[PDB]
Amino acid sequence: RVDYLRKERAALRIPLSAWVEKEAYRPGEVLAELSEPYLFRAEESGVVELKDLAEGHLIYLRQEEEVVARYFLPAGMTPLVVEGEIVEVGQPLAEGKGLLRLPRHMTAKEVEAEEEGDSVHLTLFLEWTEPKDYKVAPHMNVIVPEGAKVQAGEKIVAAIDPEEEVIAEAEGVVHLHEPASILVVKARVYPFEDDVEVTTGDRVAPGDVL
Repeated sequence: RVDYLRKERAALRIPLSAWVEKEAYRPGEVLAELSEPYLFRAEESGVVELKDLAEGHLIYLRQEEEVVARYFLPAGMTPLVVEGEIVEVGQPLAEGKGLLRLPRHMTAKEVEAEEEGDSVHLTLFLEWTEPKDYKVAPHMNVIVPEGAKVQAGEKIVAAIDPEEEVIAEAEGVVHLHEPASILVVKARVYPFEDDVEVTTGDRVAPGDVL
C-alpha cells in the first residue's frame, strides 16, 4: 500500500452572496452556503473528463491531447455530464444544491481568487489522498520502510529486471500489507538519529552506549 498525495490547479465560479471568503480550506471546510441553487456555466469548450474525489468532483476540458480548462465542483455539487461528452460555452456542468464542503480528506490550500462584479473566479490548489497497491512476489525486495516519506522518482522495490523495478509516483507515504510471516523477537528497540558505535551482533549490556 502507498497512500499518494495529488495536487491540482483548477477553477470554479459562484455568486458573491454565496461565497465565504478565506485563504484556504481544511478537509471539510465550508466553502459556500447556498440559498438558491446554481447551475455552473461552461466557460470554454472541449472533450470532458470527470474526477471522483469521494464527495466533490473535478472536471478537465481536453482539446486534442493537451488539456485546456480545469473546473472544480465541491461536495454538494453533483455533475450533469459524463466522460466523453463535447460541451459548449454556457452549458450547465453541475448543480449546487446544498452545502458546499471539501471532502473528508481532500483540501484546497492557498487559493487565489478574483472578483467579477456579480461573481468570483476562484482557482484552487487541491491536495488529497489516493492509494495504489503493489504486489511483492517471491524473488523481490522492498527497499524503503513503512510509514515513511517518499519522493518523485526514488526506487521502492529493487529487482534483477528493470520492468520488475518500482519507481515512486510523486509525494506519498509508504505502507505494506499482509506479510508472508511475522518475526517476533524478545528484543528491545531503540530509535536513533545520527552516528552509531555498535555493529550488528555486538554483545551489549545495560548502561551500554549505542
